[PDB]
Amino acid sequence: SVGIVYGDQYRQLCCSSPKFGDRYALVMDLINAYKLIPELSRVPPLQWDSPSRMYEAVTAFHSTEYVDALKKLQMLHCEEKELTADDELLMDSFSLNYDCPGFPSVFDYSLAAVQGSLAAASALICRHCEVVINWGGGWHHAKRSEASGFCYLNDIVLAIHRLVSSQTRVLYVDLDLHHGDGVEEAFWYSPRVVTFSVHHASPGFFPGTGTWNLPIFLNGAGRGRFSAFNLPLEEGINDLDWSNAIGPILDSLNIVIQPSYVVVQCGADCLATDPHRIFRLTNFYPLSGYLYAIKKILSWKVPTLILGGGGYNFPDTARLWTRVTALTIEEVKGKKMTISPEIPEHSYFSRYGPDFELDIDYFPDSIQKHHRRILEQLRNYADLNKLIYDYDQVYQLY
Amino acid sequence: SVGIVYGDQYRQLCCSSPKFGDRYALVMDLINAYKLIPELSRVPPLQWDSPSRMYEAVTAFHSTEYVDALKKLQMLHCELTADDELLMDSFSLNYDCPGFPSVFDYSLAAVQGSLAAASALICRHCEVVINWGGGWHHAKRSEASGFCYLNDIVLAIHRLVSSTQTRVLYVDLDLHHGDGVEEAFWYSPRVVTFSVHHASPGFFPGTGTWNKLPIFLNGAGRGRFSAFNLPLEEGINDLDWSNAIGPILDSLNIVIQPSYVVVQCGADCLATDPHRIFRLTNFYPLSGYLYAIKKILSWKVPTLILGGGGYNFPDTARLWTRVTALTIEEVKGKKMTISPEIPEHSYFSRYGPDFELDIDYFPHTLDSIQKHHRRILEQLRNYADLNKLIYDYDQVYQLYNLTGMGSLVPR
Amino acid sequence: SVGIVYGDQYRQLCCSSPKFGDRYALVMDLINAYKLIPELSRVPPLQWDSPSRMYEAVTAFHSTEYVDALKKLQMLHCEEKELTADDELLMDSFSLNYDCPGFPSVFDYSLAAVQGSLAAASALICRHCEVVINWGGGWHHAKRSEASGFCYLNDIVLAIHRLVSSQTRVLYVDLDLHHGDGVEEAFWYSPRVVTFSVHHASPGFFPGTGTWNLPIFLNGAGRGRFSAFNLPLEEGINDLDWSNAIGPILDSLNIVIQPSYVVVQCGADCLATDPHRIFRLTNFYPLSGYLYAIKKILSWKVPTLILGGGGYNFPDTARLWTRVTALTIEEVKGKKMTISPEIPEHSYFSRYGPDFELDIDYFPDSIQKHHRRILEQLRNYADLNKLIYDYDQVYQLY
Amino acid sequence: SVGIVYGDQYRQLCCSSPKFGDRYALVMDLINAYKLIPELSRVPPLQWDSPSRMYEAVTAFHSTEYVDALKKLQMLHCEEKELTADDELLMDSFSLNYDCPGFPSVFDYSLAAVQGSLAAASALICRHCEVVINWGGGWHHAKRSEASGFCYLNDIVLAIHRLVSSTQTRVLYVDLDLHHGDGVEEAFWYSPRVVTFSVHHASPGFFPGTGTWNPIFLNGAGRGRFSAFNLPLEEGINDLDWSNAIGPILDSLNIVIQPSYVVVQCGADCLATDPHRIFRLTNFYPSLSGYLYAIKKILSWKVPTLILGGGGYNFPDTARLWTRVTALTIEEVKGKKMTISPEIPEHSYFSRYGPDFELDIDYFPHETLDSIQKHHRRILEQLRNYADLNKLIYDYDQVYQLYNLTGMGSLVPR
Ligand SMILES: COc1ccc(C(=O)NO)cc1NC(=O)c1ccccc1
Ligand SMILES: COc1ccc(C(=O)NO)cc1NC(=O)c1ccccc1
Ligand SMILES: COc1ccc(C(=O)NO)cc1NC(=O)c1ccccc1
Ligand SMILES: COc1ccc(C(=O)NO)cc1NC(=O)c1ccccc1
Ligand SMILES: [K+]
Ligand SMILES: [K+]
Ligand SMILES: [K+]
Ligand SMILES: [K+]
Ligand SMILES: [K+]
Ligand SMILES: [K+]
Ligand SMILES: [K+]
Ligand SMILES: [K+]
Ligand SMILES: [Zn+2]
Ligand SMILES: [Zn+2]
Ligand SMILES: [Zn+2]
Ligand SMILES: [Zn+2]
Repeated sequence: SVGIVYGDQYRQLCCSSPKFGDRYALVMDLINAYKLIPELSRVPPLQWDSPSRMYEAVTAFHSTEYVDALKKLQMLHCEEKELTADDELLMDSFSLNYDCPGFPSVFDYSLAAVQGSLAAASALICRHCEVVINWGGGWHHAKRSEASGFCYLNDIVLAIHRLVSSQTRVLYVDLDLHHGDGVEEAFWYSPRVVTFSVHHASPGFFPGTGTWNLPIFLNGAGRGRFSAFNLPLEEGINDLDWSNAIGPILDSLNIVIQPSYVVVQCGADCLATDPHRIFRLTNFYPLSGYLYAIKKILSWKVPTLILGGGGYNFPDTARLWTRVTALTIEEVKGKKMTISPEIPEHSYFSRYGPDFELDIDYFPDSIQKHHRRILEQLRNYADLNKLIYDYDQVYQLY
Repeated sequence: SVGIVYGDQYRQLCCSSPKFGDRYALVMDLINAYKLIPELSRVPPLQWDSPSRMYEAVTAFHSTEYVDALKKLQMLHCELTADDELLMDSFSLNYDCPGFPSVFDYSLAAVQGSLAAASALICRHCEVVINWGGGWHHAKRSEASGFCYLNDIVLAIHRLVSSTQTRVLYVDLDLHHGDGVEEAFWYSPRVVTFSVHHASPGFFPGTGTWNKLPIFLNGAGRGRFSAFNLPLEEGINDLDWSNAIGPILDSLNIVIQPSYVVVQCGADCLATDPHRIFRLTNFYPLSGYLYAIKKILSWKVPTLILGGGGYNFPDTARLWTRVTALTIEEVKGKKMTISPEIPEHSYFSRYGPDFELDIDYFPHTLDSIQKHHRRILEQLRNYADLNKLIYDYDQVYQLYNLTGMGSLVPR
Repeated sequence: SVGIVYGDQYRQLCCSSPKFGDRYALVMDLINAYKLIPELSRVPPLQWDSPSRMYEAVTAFHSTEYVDALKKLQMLHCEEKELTADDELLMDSFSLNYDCPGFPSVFDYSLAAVQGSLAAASALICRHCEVVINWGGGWHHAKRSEASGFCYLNDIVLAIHRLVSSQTRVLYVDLDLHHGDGVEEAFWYSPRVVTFSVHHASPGFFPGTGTWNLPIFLNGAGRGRFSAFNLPLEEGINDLDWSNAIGPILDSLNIVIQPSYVVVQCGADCLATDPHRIFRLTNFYPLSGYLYAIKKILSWKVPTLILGGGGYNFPDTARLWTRVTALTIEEVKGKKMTISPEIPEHSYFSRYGPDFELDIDYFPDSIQKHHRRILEQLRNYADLNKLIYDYDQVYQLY
Repeated sequence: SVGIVYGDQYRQLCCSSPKFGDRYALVMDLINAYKLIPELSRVPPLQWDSPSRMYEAVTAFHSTEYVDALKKLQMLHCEEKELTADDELLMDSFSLNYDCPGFPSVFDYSLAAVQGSLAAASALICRHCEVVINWGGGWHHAKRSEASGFCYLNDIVLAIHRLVSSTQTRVLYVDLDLHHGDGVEEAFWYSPRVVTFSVHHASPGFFPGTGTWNPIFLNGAGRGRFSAFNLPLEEGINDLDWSNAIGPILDSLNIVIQPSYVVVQCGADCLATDPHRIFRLTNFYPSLSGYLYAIKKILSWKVPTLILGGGGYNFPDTARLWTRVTALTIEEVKGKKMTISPEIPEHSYFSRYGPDFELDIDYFPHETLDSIQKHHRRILEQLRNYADLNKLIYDYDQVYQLYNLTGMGSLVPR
């Protein structure tokens, strides 16, 4: 069974934000326009018995003063009156400002993705599904008491915390263009959650982390030392180079960690057509670096949560995540999925102009240093955690 | 004549679900142990002449395919493939609404009871009819929800409104938003839904609250202004709850002038419910429940009274037993005195450690909801305009002015 | 066994306040000058496993933001510098000002009285002691989030709450000159704690409550209706009139409520020599209204908490509470306690001049309308709480 | 020679109280299962030639009436004999109640710790041992005439008193326990030749209340003025900040005081996993255990030392800490590498180290204004005052050199 999170109120909440507009509705309507929904198990988003239960779930990672502040932020933006100077000061102290502005449903919007990614984790845990997809989630920048990168609540941290609490190890794979700093930070002292983010990094580029700090590469503290992995890449990298850079790392993490679950953040802003215009990945399925990585992770047969994230060209994000969705269905059920190269007619058909194809409209040694560095960190992690593994099989992956 | 729905097979079926266990048995036996059953006309559950007439009753609201799936789920649990699992999930026959050996017979029994209750009002055998086995307001046309599989309320309202200018007033006192009843009659002016409930972010089911400034949706098309909602913050006690909906209930009866009232009376607003959200009681010198039930019965409009939520089963029995005795008192004009000590009967031991009828609870300018009164009353004036009904400002004003709140009433 | 709370640190902490200076030391050393401590079982004040444990005990009644504010008030008065405007506002919002000022030990001072009255409740409960005395406690004005009348923490509410969660009914008797509002308020909705205060009341006199409010007497709410009792008396009242005014009320409450514990606030500011100069009660034992009432309450043979309270002529409060101690020793153990009419030599002897006597230095129908009102309230309480009581056996006490 | 206090009867008696159960047996069996017992010279607990010599040893510190009452409480609890009302009053007069109840073996239990720590003190005096460990000892709360905090007789005070009157002689007492070592501090409050230093949690309502502001720090009186040192810390401290908190205070105390003996109370309730849940220390040994760091530093001074136990109420984790301390003592003193396997060895109490059966405690250490630099300064000014009063060399330059390693030389008074 492959699961997918949605519901009518959930789609409305995921579409109420000023920054991601209707992206979620394009994504699920293209998945549905391609008749994928009957192949998928609808996973409904989690609801709670009371305010206290919701609070106890969210403050599993977030500080209640921050949860209080984010709820107050919604109240203030549902009135017509300006914030007081005191309330601006309060919001600033949580970075609820600038890139994380308030808006009338910011708290419900932010919490939907928590409700979605918690239900996805539960569906994996009771073994109802082997993979669950949540395209409303994947907000990896949110920190304990701080908004960041338009992430107000870290739904991934919460879902990961719910899987690891059911030895139970989790491997977190972050394919987003940006460094998954909030997730990496939450589990910085924890060795049961190995995080690996591949991203672009360059001076002044958001969020700033995931790279050299001679400067050193930090990678965990305490019992968690060597448990945060990072591959930063320069601009222009295409599908094949990105694939080759990430593939051996993915395979060696699986061999050595033997994760009980895999959580994948699939931010679509690496696409060549994302307005960031940093990377050159595609959604091509002859090969898309995204599809290479999902298929590799799915070949491990570990229960897996696939999450969204960045993606600012909304129709191409829809084009990526549709292919990811059918690829999961193929790989898990074993059932050939035949996708028309033409976009089908549906509500949002006119957004996929002017060509209406499913392919996106794009025509196409420092990594070896990073590879030796990471393999050494993996040996160190295996050492520190009394984990038995063949150095030669793993060293053979490169 | 006050009617009540029971039967032997009825009670075995109401007692057969994993979620609600023997709760219906406790309720009916507490009512029996207080010697109320001789005051009440037994209303027998509806049965049909064929699977085909049954299927026809149930699909007057529910899709044929959701009903087939509910049937298949039950036969399945009496003996699943990847396609079965996908089909069940396609109807939300999972998680909060799981299958179990009698899941279909259990959901159908509430339809039998509530529909039979409806007919006893229509043919005037009963002024009021009670069904503590029914009240399942979350169930959708093609979707199970919140342990609601078939929506007996929608089906009974539908029978009431199809009998021979008939308007039904639907009053939902349950802790949760009656989304299922509200969504079924959303485009219909002759069924007015009113729900008082808790709403807050992440609280089931998420509707019946606010949705430029946010707004209340309240019906569409010919149903504009006919879906009313009063969402309240946690902590409310009997008096503020009673003050909250009392005037709204009289104002709705004055303007709509319904030919029937249907009341879902789920008990999860009790201070002692495991939800621990509202702080209502079953006290009777006052219980916001009894206060509202007594106000509704004072209109002398034929009335269906339905169960619902309530997850402390002894306390739910304590409340519905009192409600039953109140209804006998209000309709027959006949004093029903109920001993504070729970009588000898086979479930006496469930009423511990006190073994008394009042629930074991100790009740102890900002939080008003006067802008809600003002909005709701403006909704009711629109509803009257769209539907060409008399809107009697004087009577409604005089109502709210008893409280000092005439100014909230629009002309 | 009769128990008394003291300890060397406890004594230092009860004596660090600006309002009551060394009273507690005058009290315990006069008890000691009279060879009374060997007859008494020392009940040490309670201490906690951790900050969290202390916080849980104190917020059984007090709000944690209030406890936070009181602790902050101590730290602030252990710094040389002035409070900020923001800190003044904060303290004001808990009435930590005016009559309840900060001082270097205000939190430790307030908390000690709680530690002692909680150790006393516990020695009653485990039955180590039939009666326990804490002259360090009895701060009946402190509310959930508000200091009042130099009371910052309500030790009595907390000791009482510990008694009723050990069916259990507590009778609380408040002999202080002032209305015990905070204790009456804390149990305003509880029928298991019946509070009875007798006090002066007149317009402008602190705290204002405990009297007509044709105004009515409030007496509880909810299931607590009729469970708060009050007898306000005109100024000038003497031992005999006071004794006769309360004596029938006390015997009635006992007969009808049948308390599991009795908690007695015994504030000494009804004394003729108290600077309030309102009542004319003495410590005379030929008869002191205090001694009469204590001895009546003790003849009931219910486990009893005896607490201090007001008392602003320190040597005379010491004179009263010494006699109270000896009476308790005598009434519980059965052995006569010969107390010399002269103050024995000790550390503080010079404070009892210029005559150094144990007797304090003093030469000595509205109540029938109050009695008939209270008797009816008692009947309303009994009827509300399905209690059996011979109406006429009670009515005869008057 | 590293000595350790043990014996069959000693073990039976240290395992006979209600509060500390079989904790001593788990400690000694864990040290035995890691094969450490052959590295160690067993120090037999002291026995006396008569009841009177026992009684005079114990009343070197404790009053005759308190000891007599301790004897009677034990006699009382050995019959069906419920107490007379006067029995009850006598016991309460000594706090032989609540936190220090009677039980059938309360006097033997209490005396056993004195027997171990005195024997250990004799072995340092006659130079048979450079270091001696007693994990049955370290009952720092006991007063002259008062039991306290489940301490009934103060073996620490009695041990220090034997050392300090052996044939100028100064003892440094170092109290790492979660709680203020109030009883050792009171005993020597008027005595310059035994300098007490306690690190601990203090907060309002926390046992036992002393060792903090009073706003000034009291520090001893008359001749003992400035000889009682205290460093109270807020909850939540980890191994590194605690190590950095006391490290330089300890090196400076050793530089100035020049003690002939060090006595270390090493109670384990600062461990992250202690039910007190106040400090966050560990027993880790690669990120280094505050405990091991301080024990390693005290042994580097090469001064004859007594290592005592104390608090510690997670019994498996206490054994994990003390077993690692024992191996490090052997390593520092004998020069002999002690490698301790991360898997708990097979032995009778293996089943108490579940569900991991590892030697590292099951804890995960996670994470300007919390520093305590004013305490360092207050403490160093106190230490200069002690040196003047007592006419000792205050070597400013060495202490400065010491704090300047941290970048904190400016904290050192001239
Ligand atoms: C501060 O800006 C960001 C912060 C975080 C993310 C992100 O997707 N993180 O995963 C993306 C952005 N980028 C953007 O918000 C952006 C949107 C449209 C065009 C260009 C850029
Ligand atoms: C999805 O969960 C629900 C869904 C619907 C209702 C309900 O009664 N609606 O009227 C109640 C619940 N509540 C519960 O299932 C619940 C049961 C026991 C304790 C706490 C909560
Ligand atoms: C606001 O003032 C008070 C508040 C409370 C009490 C009291 O004793 N309560 O029990 C007493 C007072 N009275 C006084 O504090 C006072 C002190 C010296 C002379 C005269 C009066
Ligand atoms: C009065 O209580 C004590 C008194 C003294 C000490 C102590 O270890 N002193 O060193 C410890 C305690 N603490 C405890 O007895 C305690 C035991 C288990 C859980 C929580 C607390
Ligand atoms: K990334
Ligand atoms: K990690
Ligand atoms: K409702
Ligand atoms: K409607
Ligand atoms: K009083
Ligand atoms: K009361
Ligand atoms: K210590
Ligand atoms: K000293
Ligand atoms: Zn991104
Ligand atoms: Zn409900
Ligand atoms: Zn007073
Ligand atoms: Zn300790």
